[PDB]
Amino acid sequence: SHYTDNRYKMMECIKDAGRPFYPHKFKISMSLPAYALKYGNVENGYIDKDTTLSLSGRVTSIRSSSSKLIFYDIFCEEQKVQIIANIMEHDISTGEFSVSHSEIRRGDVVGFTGFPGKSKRGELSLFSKSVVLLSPCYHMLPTAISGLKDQEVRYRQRYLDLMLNEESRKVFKLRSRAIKYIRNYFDRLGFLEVETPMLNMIYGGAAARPFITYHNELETQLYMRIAPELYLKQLIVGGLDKVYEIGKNFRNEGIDLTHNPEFTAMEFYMAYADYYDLMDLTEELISGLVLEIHGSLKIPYHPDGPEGKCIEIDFTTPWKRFSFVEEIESGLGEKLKRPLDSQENIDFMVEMCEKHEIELPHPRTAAKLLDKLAGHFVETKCTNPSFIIDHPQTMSPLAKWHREKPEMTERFELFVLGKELCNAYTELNEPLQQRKFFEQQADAKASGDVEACPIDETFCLALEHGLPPTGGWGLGIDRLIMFLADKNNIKEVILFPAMRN
Amino acid sequence: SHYTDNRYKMMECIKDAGRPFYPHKFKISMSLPAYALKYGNVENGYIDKDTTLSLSGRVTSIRSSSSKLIFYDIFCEEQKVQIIANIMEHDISTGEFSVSHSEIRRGDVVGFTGFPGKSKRGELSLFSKSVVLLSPCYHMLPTAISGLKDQEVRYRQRYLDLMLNEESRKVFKLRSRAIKYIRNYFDRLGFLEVETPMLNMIYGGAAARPFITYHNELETQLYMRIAPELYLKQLIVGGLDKVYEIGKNFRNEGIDLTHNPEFTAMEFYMAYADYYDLMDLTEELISGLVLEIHGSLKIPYHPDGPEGKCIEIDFTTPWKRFSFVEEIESGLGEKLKRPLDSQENIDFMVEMCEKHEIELPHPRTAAKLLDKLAGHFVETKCTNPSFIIDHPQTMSPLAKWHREKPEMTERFELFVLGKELCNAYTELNEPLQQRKFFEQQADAKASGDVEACPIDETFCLALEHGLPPTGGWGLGIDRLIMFLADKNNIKEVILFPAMRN
Ligand SMILES: Nc1nc2c(c(C(F)(F)F)n1)C(=O)N(C[C@@H]1CCC[C@H](C(F)(F)F)C1)C2
Ligand SMILES: Nc1nc2c(c(C(F)(F)F)n1)C(=O)N(C[C@@H]1CCC[C@H](C(F)(F)F)C1)C2
Ligand SMILES: N[C@@H](CCCC[NH3+])C(=O)O
Ligand SMILES: N[C@@H](CCCC[NH3+])C(=O)O
Repeated sequence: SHYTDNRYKMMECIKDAGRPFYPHKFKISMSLPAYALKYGNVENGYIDKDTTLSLSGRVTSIRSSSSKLIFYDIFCEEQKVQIIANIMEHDISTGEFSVSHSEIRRGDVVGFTGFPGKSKRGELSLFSKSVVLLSPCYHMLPTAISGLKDQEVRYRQRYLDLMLNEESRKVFKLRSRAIKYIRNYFDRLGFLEVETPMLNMIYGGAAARPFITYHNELETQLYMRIAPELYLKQLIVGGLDKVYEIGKNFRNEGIDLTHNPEFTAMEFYMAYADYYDLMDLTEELISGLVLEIHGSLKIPYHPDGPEGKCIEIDFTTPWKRFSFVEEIESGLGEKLKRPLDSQENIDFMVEMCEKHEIELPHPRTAAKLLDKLAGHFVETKCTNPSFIIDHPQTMSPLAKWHREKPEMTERFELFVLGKELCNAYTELNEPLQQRKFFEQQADAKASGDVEACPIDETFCLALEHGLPPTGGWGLGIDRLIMFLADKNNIKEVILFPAMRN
Repeated sequence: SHYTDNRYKMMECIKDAGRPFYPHKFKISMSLPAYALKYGNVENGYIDKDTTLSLSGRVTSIRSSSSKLIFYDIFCEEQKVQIIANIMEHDISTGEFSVSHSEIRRGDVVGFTGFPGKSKRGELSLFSKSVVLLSPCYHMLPTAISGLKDQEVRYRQRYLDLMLNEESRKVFKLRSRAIKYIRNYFDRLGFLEVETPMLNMIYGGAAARPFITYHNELETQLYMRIAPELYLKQLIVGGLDKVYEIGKNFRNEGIDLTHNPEFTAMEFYMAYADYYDLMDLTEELISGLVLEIHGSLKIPYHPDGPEGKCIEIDFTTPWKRFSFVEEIESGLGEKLKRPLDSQENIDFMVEMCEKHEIELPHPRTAAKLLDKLAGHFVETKCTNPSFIIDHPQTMSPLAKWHREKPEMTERFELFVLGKELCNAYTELNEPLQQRKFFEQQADAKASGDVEACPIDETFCLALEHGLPPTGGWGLGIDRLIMFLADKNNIKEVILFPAMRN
């Protein structure tokens, strides 16, 4: 583009001519919001020539009325302000009027000095005496996001989106608000925030494939964490009683509308809680947050974008419970075979997958067959926030056995609109079984399950030091933001999401 | 150890005998702190047989004073409570007294039921009627950390440290407190907290060697971030005006008393600030925090451990400023040669390193020679919090040129006791020079500097959209905690630090 070359040329001319070239410091008198608060209610035509103010922003508009009168719009911190540059007021010590204003283009970051007030037409304005070019824009911008080559530019160059699109800026403000709310909830319960390692010698705590890396000086290979769970439980052994962590997990898997290779998770571990206690807590925390944000527990969601259909999601507590196996058996019209991890049941589940046209997993472990069936028959029933509960042990290697139900565990997942938000259980604290389930997992891994985790002997050793009865819990913050902010694409709620190259 | 085998054997016997085996849920009447608050001031010998309470904790002591009377200490949430188990009071429906208490060992997590009050000797106590084994400890514990095989166990098995050492628990409480204080500081200034990616296609923003990894589905190699700087500055282009991030950096380098391959950094970017503004902010923030924690700006530090010498560090503002080159030239007793990146000056600086017995760097870039000299002559003068300022451009590729001093930049580092805490500058916002400095860096990388960063074209493109005059800043949280908590080893302030294997 000729535009970019010419701008570099202009800037060189400016520098060689000793005119202001990327000034180090511009001292604003106040923010534009603070300016609008102070002068926004004056009478039309008001002007205070006894007050000289410095304002700065990005130029969004340039209109000349004549050779002697120029109108700018500047924008900063969510506030627009009009600048009215009259040659009569121009401070000649900063250069000839025409020269000073010839250096300014739309998109430029500029400073102005002058007198506060309002135009006769009633527009909040600064009656300028000078202009300074602080940081030029070397590209022709559109006036809105619809003027971009394509809408993927919004993600590859988020600065453009944030520049031009208020709706985008609002998502990240809301993200901050929601996380404050969540921290505060747990802070008031006497929780302690902790940081456990993102570099792991052994990955674990989730069904996910890891990123791999290497620490050269210590000549050891490492994994990025898929979850902090195995570390956090050790803190409960250590007696910290109530801990939470909020931070990135890394999952080496495909991207789509609800997946990004890194995302923000929260986990908490609470000693002496069980999964029943955690369901109540989840309801209180999430319903509270929804209410804080929306003023109501019934909120809009647009699955197919903002001009498509609108459904209502009802966060009124208590939420529906679906029992994992029973709901699968309702869909099937007959019972799964027992034991659930028997060859008999693996075969049966394969048969049922073919019959109901469900894509089979690989490998064909009982765990992954159960997961496919739950995805078809149960997750699809979860429009309003719903708990799927009482997952089989065979797919729940870190969850404590159900106190009433054989083969099951004290686990729940929270689904909203068929997407998983939370995953929680009464924590397994018996090390003999834990070692056994880790072995079954390593066996699955060797059989080609890329989401099965290796044995962690250090974790087993920690359990041998006595983990109190404990309840644990994780939440995908980003998917939560998708619901609160009404977005159907993860890329909307992460500043710099991953993209195909 | 026979002990571990026998405990597994006991637990099997318990299960086969139908006795309580890892109960799922134990409902406490109140916390131990709450128990101490309620019954701590009763008269000696008080007992309320009309109130039955459930308490739980980890057993820290077992004294059988006779065949009929056992004294336990349990500990939980920073509170010890004595249990007095009299055969006279035992609920026989839970088993024979001797049988019930034979299942309990030091280190066990246990529940007790009984009557609140105080012993005749005046010890806060529960007069128990039952005991439940909730989670046994299968290993013989010491009573304090000095009873561990070696003191590195504290780090390889942090649960033991946290179990046994109050001072350890205090560090991580203080860590949480300090980060709350810091977030609050910036929150009240109208900052927005953000998350930028830890998986990067191009690493940048610091002198550090990166971890390397690979995203299989997108068939692309990735770096873990060494700093969020290049992303964060794009948010200022986008107009967010004030942003901070608190989160892990990853640096693939050797470990020692002040280095860990991952650590917690905070960066913030404030539009319209310069490095002068940032020095004032740093003083206010850190002096405030010190005062909050210590009740004074003068605090103790033990560089050689708790039985060694003690220095006093004085955080009284304003802090000393040392000009980088001038202080080096004072130490040398002559001037560096100009330009600073000339072959003449490289040679000179090599000569001076040999003369003053300073370990040479590899490769021998001007930047790294300057660093070694600053390490010898300037960093060593920084006992009390001190700013080193006005670093050469050649070692400061993202810092804006000094407005007065040729070849220098508007940068500072904050040092306390010769260790770096902060690094900050008036941000370079001129894309022509930025591209040039990135080229010099890539050239250094190709010459074998593993801490030099490649060119980031996407960042250059962002600068071409106009970065406002901006001030940026980073802080090593963990090193700060070392000073606040008086620890001379990074491993003290990170829950699960890296270890040689
Ligand atoms: N690759 C990937 N994987 C997951 C998620 C994401 C993303 F970007 F959408 F945020 N990307 C997510 O939100 N997930 C829900 C899980 C539901 C249960 C709790 C966990 C937890 F604990 F990690 F937060 C997340 C998976
Ligand atoms: N490998 C490594 N490197 C650094 C640090 C650490 C550790 F473990 F101590 F935390 N380990 C640290 O604290 N560093 C100070 C820097 C001082 C200036 C600001 C930066 C920043 F940006 F990361 F905050 C940290 C380096
Ligand atoms: N680690 C789980 C969340 C916590 C489960 C309960 N301990 C996950 O990533 O899904
Ligand atoms: N990225 C720097 C901190 C910020 C420097 C100022 N932009 C570091 O890691 O030391």
